[PDB]
This record gives sequence, structure tokens and C-alpha cells, in this order.
Amino acid sequence: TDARLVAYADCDEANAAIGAALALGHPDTQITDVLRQIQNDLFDAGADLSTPIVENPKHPPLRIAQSYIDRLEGWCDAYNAGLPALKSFVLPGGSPLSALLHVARTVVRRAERSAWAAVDAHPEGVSVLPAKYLNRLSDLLFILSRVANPDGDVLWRPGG
Amino acid sequence: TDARLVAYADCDEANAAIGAALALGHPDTQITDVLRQIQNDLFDAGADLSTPIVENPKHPPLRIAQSYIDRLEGWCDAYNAGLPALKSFVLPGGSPLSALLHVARTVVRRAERSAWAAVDAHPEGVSVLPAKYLNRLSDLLFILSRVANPDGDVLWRPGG
Amino acid sequence: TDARLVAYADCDEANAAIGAALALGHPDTQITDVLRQIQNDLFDAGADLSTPIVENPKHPPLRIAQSYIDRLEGWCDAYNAGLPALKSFVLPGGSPLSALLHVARTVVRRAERSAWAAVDAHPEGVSVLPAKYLNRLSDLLFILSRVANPDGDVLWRPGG
Repeated sequence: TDARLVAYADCDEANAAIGAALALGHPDTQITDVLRQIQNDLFDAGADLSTPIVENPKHPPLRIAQSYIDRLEGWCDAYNAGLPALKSFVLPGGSPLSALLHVARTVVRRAERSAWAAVDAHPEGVSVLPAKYLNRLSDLLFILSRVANPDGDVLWRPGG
Repeated sequence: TDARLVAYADCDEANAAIGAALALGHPDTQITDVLRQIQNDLFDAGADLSTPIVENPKHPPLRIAQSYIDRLEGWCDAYNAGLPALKSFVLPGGSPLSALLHVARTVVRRAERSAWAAVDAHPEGVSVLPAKYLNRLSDLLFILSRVANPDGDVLWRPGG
Repeated sequence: TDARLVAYADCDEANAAIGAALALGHPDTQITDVLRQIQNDLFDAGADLSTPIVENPKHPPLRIAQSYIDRLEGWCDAYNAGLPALKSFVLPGGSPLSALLHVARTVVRRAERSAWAAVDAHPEGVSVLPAKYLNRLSDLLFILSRVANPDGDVLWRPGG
């Protein structure tokens, strides 16, 4: 019901999709560490979205900070650097890992929408950072999906 | 936010669920080709839903056409022909492939709802064909799930 | 569109997520029987949510009864009894089975929200029992996820 409650739950659903990718996609050590850090960040995003903003909090805030987003942006550029240009649009799938990352990607985008909806409902009580974080995360998951498809992505083909 | 944006995103989520079925369900060659064609059609459905209808477009339209739907309807009848009558209601699951197709099936039905919602919000700017396509696709995925369960489906049992 | 239709469909999506857990998580005999019973209950929950309540029905009702909920509550206590105290918050994932149960858990919570929304839209024509059932089911799936992670859960870690 509550816009904050919905956004929080969607973050949890996106987080579980990353857990499935890690558990069923068998990523290498490097990718594993990146994904595990993201699971930790998504918990933070959920806590942030669920907690209304208060003036001069006396408790340690658990909020997504700009540095979280700067970090995803850095990983995006670092990982995308070693990839060839796309010849056609990518269809979701390929290796078990790429397929599972595409699933997480789409769930993350659904979570981004509710995070923005939370902001719309409480412009003064909800931070826009969780939404921006999820916005950058889906782009990173797209890149990682490509990284996880060594032999090329599944491509769309014009009807005729 | 936008009804078109939501419908588009749900199609992408359904498309990723089909990608997982293909990647983790190890379907045979025949089923693979059918599912790959559907992934291509779902991209088209997304492009259609996201693009508002314009009079006398000067660009090649990327729209779901009736022929897409006629094709799914044909596959439905062709595949359902070799199946026995249901003794009870089917519970989602069984083989890895059938279970993964049931997951995609339910996501497709969620996408169908937003496609219809897009039509409701813009009766003159959104085509009903994407929604009809998704409507027929969930029925086909139900049939394929049965096809992928050679030893029988998981059946519901009256409480007592 | 219809609040009952949406709630019904979400129950079906949650049911398919349990089917994936069973099909890809390879649970032992005990867990299998519990999950299979839940799939049967979720069918009932869907039928209940989809069928508006009528006075003096002449047909056998297919409704979630309090006994369904009492049963989940009993399993929750029985399974949680053999588990150690949590040292930190749990991140969704771990073993294939635990990861798949966390995915189902989050879908069940999404279904709970629409079941409550159905009640809100038709306070006199929709039972609150399906919603209560889903409320208890996500807590049980959390417990089972822990049970399925013999070597410990994936834990959240404070930023610094």
C-alpha cells in the first residue's frame, strides 16, 4: 500500500534475483565480488526507501550516498571498456549467468520505477538516491550480462 | 510512470524469463526455435508499445501484426494436438524446463495486463495487438510446459 | 484490471516461483512435501481470491480456511526451532535452493499486497484469509531458506 513499502519490497525482489544469479550462474571471483557488493548496497537502498527522512537524525543514517552511484558508474565504464560494439539489439539470454543477470536487470528496472514513485508521493520525505542507484544498476547488469556471454549476445533480427 | 513505459518494461521482463527457460531448461531443437522466435517477437511487442501511433509514418513501422498472433494460435493447436486430457488442474512445475516455462507464463500474463492498461490510457495512440499477442503467448507457454513434462503434470488435489 | 484478477495472477506467479525452487533446487523429501502442499494451498488461495463471496453458496466453497494458516504457523515454529540466532541481517541467496526460496519469498510478498488490495476494493466480497495465508507463507519461506543454507546465510555488513 504505502509507496515506501512497495519500493522497499521491489528492492528486496531485485536483491533476490541477484542472489539467484550468484547461486545458479556460477560467476567467477571478480564478478562474484561485484555482485555481492551490490547485494549489500540493495539492502541499504531498501532501508533508505523504507525510512522517512527526518531533520537532524540522532541515529547513524543508513542511506544510499552519491559515492554508491559513482562506484557503479566506474564499474560500468571499466567493464564496458573491453567489449565490442553492438551489431543489433540484444535479446535477454545466452549463458546461464547472462540469462540470470538479464532477469535481475529487468527486476531492478521495476524497482527503479517504484523508488521514483516513492519520491513522487513524498518529495520531502524520500531521497532520490535510491532511485538513481537502481537506474545505474540496470545499466551495469546489462554490461555484466554481455561480459558473461563470451561467445556473443543473443541478437534481434528484423522481421524481414 | 508512463503506461507505455510500464508495458514496455514488463515485456522485457517476460522476455528475460523466456531467456532463462532457454538457458537453464535445455529445451530440444524444435522448442528452442519456437522460443527464440518468441524472444524476437517480444522485442517487437516492446518497441510497438513504447512507440505512440502516428498518422502516415514515414519510417518503417515495428508493430505486432495479426500474422504474429495467427502464428502463435497455429503453434498452440499444433502442440496441443499430441496431449492427453487433463484429469485435474495443473500446478506450475515439473521438469526444469516446464517449471521455467510456467514462470515465464505468469510473467507474460503480468505483461498482458499492462499492455491492456496502456490501451486504456491511450485508446487512440496504442495498438491492441501487443496485448493480444501476450494473451495468446501465455496459453502457448502453458501448452509447451505440458509438452516439456513427458511423465505428466503436477496436479492439484481437492482438500479432502 | 480487476483487483481480484490481479491478486489471483500474483498468487499464480508466486506458485510458479515455488515450482522453480522444487525443480531447480533439489530439496530433500521433507521439504519437498511441505512445498508441494503449499503449491496446492496457493491454487486454493487463487480460486478464493478470484471468486466473489456469496451468501449461502449451493456449491462446495474453495476457500482458504484458518486451519491453512494455523498449519503454516506450526511449520514456522517447528522449522525455526533448530536454527541459531541471526548475527546480522540476511541477504537473499546462498545455496541454489535457498536462493530460489528467497525469490519465491519476495514474489509471495508481492502477492500478499494485491490480496490486501482486493480486500480494500471489496471489503464485503473478498476474504482476508488468502492475504493472511500469504503473509505467513513469506515468513515460512524465509525460515526454509535458512534451513536450506546448512553452512550459514549470506549476511549484510555495515558500510564501515
